[PDB]
Amino acid sequence: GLEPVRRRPGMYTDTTRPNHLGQEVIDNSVDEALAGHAKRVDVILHADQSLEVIDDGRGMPVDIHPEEGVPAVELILCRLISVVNALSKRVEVNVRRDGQVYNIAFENGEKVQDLQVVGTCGKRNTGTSVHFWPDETFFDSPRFSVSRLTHVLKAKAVLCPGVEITFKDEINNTEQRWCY
Ligand SMILES: CCNC(=O)Nc1nc2c(C(C)=O)cc(-c3cccnc3)cc2[nH]1
Repeated sequence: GLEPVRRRPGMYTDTTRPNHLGQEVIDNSVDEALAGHAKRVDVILHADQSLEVIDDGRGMPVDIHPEEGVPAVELILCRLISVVNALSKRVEVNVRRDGQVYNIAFENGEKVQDLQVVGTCGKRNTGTSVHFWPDETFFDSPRFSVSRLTHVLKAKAVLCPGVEITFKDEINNTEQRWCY
């Protein structure tokens, strides 16, 4: 369950700010890049202080695996990036795989929208988007530190030469691009 994360968030993340939540989502995108599948990772800091991370990798698995009765993506989000889900007022996950666009959404660590096919796309159009709204009640400050995000993303870009990383800050109206 995710209740224990909500009871003691500081046992699971840096509760100073939601930056570490951001890093966890970023790490998963970067992993797809390191695995050789993603060529671009975009991060967007929205005006409402929610963070959105998108990669053009293979897309999180949406199928139901033998043994499991629930879509892989749901397990990934709910089975203890599940910490991000636990500590967010809302999380929206969208996946492009197999020429279909899939959506699923959570609030307060609980699913509020079943995995649903909501569109179609090119066969080569693949990737994962995670957009989350941290619950301010778990953090000393709800504000993402922009400098900390930039240090992190510069660090990831150098770790993955050839992968493009972008950061769009819709609060301060800047965009940065790295590609080493
Ligand atoms: C915005 C965060 N990005 C992200 O989570 N990307 C991403 N995350 C994943 C994962 C998991 C487990 O998180 C698995 C596969 C994957 C692995 C094997 C075959 N097909 C897809 C692909 C992925 N791509």
